[PDB]
Amino acid sequence: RPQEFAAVDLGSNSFHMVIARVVDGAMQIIGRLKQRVHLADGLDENSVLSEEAMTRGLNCLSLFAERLQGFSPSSVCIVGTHTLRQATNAAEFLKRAEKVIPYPIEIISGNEEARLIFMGVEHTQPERGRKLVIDIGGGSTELVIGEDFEPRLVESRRMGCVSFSQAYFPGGVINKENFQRARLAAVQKLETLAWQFRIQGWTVALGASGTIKAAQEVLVAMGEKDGFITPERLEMLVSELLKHKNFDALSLPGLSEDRKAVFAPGLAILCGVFDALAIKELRLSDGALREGVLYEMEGRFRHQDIRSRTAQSLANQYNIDREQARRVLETTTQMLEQWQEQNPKLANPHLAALLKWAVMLHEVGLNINHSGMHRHSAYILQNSDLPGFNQEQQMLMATLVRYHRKAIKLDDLPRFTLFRKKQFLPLIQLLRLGVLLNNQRQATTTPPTLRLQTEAHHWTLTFPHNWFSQNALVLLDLEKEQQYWEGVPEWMLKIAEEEP
Amino acid sequence: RPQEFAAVDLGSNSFHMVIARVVDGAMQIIGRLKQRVHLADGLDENSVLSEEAMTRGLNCLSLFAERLQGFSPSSVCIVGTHTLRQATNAAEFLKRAEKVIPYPIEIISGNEEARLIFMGVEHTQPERGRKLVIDIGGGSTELVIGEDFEPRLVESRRMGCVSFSQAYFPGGVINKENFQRARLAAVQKLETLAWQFRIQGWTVALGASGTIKAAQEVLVAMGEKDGFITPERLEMLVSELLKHKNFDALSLPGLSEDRKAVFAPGLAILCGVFDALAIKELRLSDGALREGVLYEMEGRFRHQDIRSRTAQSLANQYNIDREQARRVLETTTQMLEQWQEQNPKLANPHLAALLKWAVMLHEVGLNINHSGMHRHSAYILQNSDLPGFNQEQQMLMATLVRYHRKAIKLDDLPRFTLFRKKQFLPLIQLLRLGVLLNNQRQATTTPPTLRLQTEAHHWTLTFPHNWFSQNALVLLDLEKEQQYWEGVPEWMLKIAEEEP
Ligand SMILES: [K+]
Ligand SMILES: [K+]
Ligand SMILES: [K+]
Ligand SMILES: [K+]
Ligand SMILES: [K+]
Ligand SMILES: [K+]
Ligand SMILES: [K+]
Ligand SMILES: [K+]
Ligand SMILES: [Mg+2]
Repeated sequence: RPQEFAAVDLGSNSFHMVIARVVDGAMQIIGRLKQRVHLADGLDENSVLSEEAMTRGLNCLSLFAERLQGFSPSSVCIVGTHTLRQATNAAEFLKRAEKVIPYPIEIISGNEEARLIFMGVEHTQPERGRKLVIDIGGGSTELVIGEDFEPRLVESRRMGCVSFSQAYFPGGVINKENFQRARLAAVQKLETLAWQFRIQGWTVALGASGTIKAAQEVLVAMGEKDGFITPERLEMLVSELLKHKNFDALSLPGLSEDRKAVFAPGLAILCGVFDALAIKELRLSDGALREGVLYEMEGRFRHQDIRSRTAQSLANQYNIDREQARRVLETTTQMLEQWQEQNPKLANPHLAALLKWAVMLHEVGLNINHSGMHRHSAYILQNSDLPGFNQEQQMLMATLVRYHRKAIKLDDLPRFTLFRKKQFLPLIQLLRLGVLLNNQRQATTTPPTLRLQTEAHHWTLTFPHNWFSQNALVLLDLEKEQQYWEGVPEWMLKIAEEEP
Repeated sequence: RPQEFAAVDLGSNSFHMVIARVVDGAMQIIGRLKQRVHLADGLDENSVLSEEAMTRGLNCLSLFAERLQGFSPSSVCIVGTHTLRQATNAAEFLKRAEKVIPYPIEIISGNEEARLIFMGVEHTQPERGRKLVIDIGGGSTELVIGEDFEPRLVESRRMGCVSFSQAYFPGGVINKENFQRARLAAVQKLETLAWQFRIQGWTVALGASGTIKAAQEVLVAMGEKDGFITPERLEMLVSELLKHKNFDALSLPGLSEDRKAVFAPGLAILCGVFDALAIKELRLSDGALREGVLYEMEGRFRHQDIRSRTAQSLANQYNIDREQARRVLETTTQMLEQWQEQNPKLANPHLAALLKWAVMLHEVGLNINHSGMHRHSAYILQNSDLPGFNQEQQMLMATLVRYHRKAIKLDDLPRFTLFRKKQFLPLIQLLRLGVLLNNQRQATTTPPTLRLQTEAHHWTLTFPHNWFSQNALVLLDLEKEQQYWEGVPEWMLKIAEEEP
């Protein structure tokens, strides 16, 4: 039986339990239970947790305990974060919980919390290199810069969307002076770290938790479909926010009812983080504290390049013929480099990387069926949980694979928020030809030279002199592909041989 | 690297190559090449194969050879059938074939051909009992009775759709006298076996190859949706055929152009087989000679109940938690037996078995994602190649799994030729409840008693007295399921506890 374990996050807004089993190097989620306990809402001005909040929390823990019956304590990790760190009657809550759930609650430090969030990012997110990770919680904010599974700068500050609500927006009143007071308070807590962080720098800035997730959802709902948080987009958010007089009137697109009461103080802190660190683009990370517990503390997953780790896992799960993947990769890369030289304005290194991963993974669907494999592979790639690829990157890979066989219908293409069609359409063409030219698998006869010439979507592939006199089946398959391209307006595939 | 091999069938109508690898007890096709060589059309009245037909065959073999470059001879099995048995210059074709493909062609006897067709049926088809297997080819017809991977009676007769075309439909003329002569000629060839076969008997009659496939496709196109071939439906086929004067003029719904010129002689043989053996119902098998070569001669797959063999393969490929399947099976079965005793008219043992297999396989999609698992499992079950399940049975299993979580939309139900909605809808209700009551996996608390009362689609589940005092999470999930049933017209789920 595969190893199973549970990560339990007793946070400021929700109590959240995840149960997973480890199979072939993949973290397979097998259960998830969450309730919006709103524990942070129960902290009064003296940091005493109300009876009402403790009662909601204990009721949630009793449900978790029912689901964890029989689990070894070695397979359960329950962490309490800033709300339980901050509550002066935290011992009372733990006393009650001991009678309800038979696993100890580990109240972790802000340093430990920041490290766990970073580790969840490192185990799951696409971007490699130095990264800035921001998490604005209910009563604490964590900021980390690190790389290669190693935090370098680790900071936590006592500010969050709930604790700033009453302090700076008493009675839930929204005006520019309340907002600016909250925003300047956040900058002041970041004063002593701001330049240290800017000087370390980062390849990407990533955010986690409700406040940042809410900001991303409001922007997307307001038409900014890519979801990146930028200073200009924050300015628009603040302007729409300040058109409301109270939390009760808040009617922003994409703002959930759960987030209405904390969106203004959260947005103030987010603006202060941007002012302090001069962030230009912040992207929401879907991996955070719970993934740090699962991947690092419990699963002990390998510290290696995440996309490669995920690809190795998929090769085991899906019996990937590695020699087939490799010969397709070599052919596709040889043509890609010629296409790139001839079309430097279309060349995109991030898209080129995804084309190569799509080559590695294009046969994952072969265990379902040879018939329609391109669809079955795309189904797996689109719907799986793949560390190292966000949803757009997954959708792009799945799209390249989906289109690598049979009739090409460009009207069925997904809409991408970032990727431009002019830049990934030639990648479909390259994948189709690279797979085709290796479709005899280990029987493939690899041409010693292969020249690609492009004029818009008219492509000429030239093979050695007299090549096809020995490779009639390749030519039949290429002639079929020519008919497929003939079916795409403006496309044309020409096949040629070198002169003697 | 997994075991890999090629099965090559040099038949009367087409030359067909299949290449497959064996992974986790699954036959995974990875290559297929076929050409309609029409080798039997080159046999003259003296059974001499024309050089023109030989050249069509040599061209095809040269393409197969290109795809087989480097294959070990032990990994390639090429079989020749009646056309090469009957040809007086078969040795000439074999000598020429040495120039274009470096693997020997084994010309097999009619009895070995019959046994391989039977073994292909045994390894792939859902019907488990003693079976009659009929294969009407271009110049030979095979008839086998056997069970449990063991032929009991094996026979081949020199009659086929191509050989009977010239002999009884000279010039391609269609009239009742030509047809009757061919039909009686078929009966005459069967006189020496008919009594012996009748005495052995059969649970089911299965047919394979083009003639029988064409008959089924014409019946379906004419409105006989289940595609089963009966004496009454054959009489309709003859009456329609005899309204046409020649092969060129012949036009029937569902008859392809490739089959138009051999449909009348093939149908006459089929009618003669139905007469000689008193067949009342014949179903088309999609497994035959090539599957016998692949599954028996090359793969050497286990002689066991095919559905169980397939399920054990899927359990390995898809990491099925067997204890979870077991507890869901026990719960679903306890409720199924109560529903059956209360609805004996709706009870159906075939559908009941498909429910139990759906239980065993409902988590095959969990490796793709916990999120949407019911859709992912259905995707795998619907699109895989599953020995022991025909297309309709596969779609029924996939449909049960697809509907076992989340909103219930009966208007998206697939239409089945055989299975009636009123009979499988309660199977959806049973699987949903059986999975739900075990959704805490090994932490499940199994009620000592569980009573199901059905009044049409108004179901009452009664749990032990005060049961939910310690199973609050089960009650929450049942209350959600009650909301799901509220969304289906005339459905209602009631939850109760026994009196003290
Ligand atoms: K339980
Ligand atoms: K936080
Ligand atoms: K602080
Ligand atoms: K930035
Ligand atoms: K080759
Ligand atoms: K070769
Ligand atoms: K019968
Ligand atoms: K239990
Ligand atoms: Mg991902």
